[PDB]
Amino acid sequence: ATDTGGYAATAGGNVTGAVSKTATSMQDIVNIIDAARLDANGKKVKGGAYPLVITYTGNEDSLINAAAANICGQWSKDPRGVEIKEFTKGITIIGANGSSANFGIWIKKSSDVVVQNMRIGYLPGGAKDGDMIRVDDSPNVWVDHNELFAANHECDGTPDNDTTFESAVDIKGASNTVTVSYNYIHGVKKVGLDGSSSSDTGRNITYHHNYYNDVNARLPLQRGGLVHAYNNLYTNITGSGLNVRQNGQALIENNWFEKAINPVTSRYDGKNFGTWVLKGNNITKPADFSTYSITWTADTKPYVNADSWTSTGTFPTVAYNYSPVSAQCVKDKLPGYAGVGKNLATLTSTAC
Ligand SMILES: [Ca+2]
Repeated sequence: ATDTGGYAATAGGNVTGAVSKTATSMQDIVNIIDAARLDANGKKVKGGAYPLVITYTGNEDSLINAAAANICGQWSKDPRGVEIKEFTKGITIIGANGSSANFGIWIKKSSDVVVQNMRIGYLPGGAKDGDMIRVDDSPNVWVDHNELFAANHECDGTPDNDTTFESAVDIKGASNTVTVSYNYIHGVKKVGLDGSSSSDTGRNITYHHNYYNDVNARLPLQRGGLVHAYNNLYTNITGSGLNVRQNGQALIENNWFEKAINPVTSRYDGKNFGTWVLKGNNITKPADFSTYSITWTADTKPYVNADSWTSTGTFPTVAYNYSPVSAQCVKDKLPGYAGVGKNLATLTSTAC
């Protein structure tokens, strides 16, 4: 089936007529996709020649580990990323248990793409768009069960004092439907955009069952459109959490926030504040802030914090099927279903 538990509906490359290939390294993936574009006669087929499932078995722990040992030397290096440009036959990049990458995945003008079981860390090229996962002009994409990490730190002397490391899962353009789920994102300062600018508004994104720890902000930095965030575990948010801007609407349901600063907010623009519908989270009222170490701060420009913890607008009926567990259950159970090596295990109320 194609149910992603969110706005995206895709099985990626795991469809009829698909071809399975094993990639032992980054270049192997690049080579496999290149070959997947040619027909029996060596001629290119628009959108790819057939559906593809690429199982990545490479391991770049030495690169990830060396980078972690000298984080400030990363931003000035060349960015590395497997581009998935104009491949629309259906593609899946799934890492084998034990695999790892010190490069990212850049989805662009493609559709029906799935990324699973990929452990991506401490990527080089923060000053040159060295993103872990990027979804650009690509609908029906499912970023599921990955481990995206770096250091939630900003070295000095970096371009715009904001480039030590790039994003975990940036989304932009006509990536009309995307589902980001069961990802273990940690040590990331700038987690993910949902629109690249004030003018890149829209899209319907679902963030569910993601485990965020020690992340500074952008969970996501939402610009217009709809965002349904359910069953996520947000801990140690050092800057801000969901930032709803350019009149976007968010449905924040059954999440667990703890040791978070500005967990739900609308800042940095000074106008066109977005809205949120709160329900079933561990925080039910402002009295729960102290309980879960929830803190709020101000901004130089007009802003709206959920310091009242009340819905500030509405949200259309969620189109897809989804069965969220309780907030307490995500707190208790999520850390073992999210990330790589959980065999793509999903948390159901049965396990609560
Ligand atoms: Ca980026």
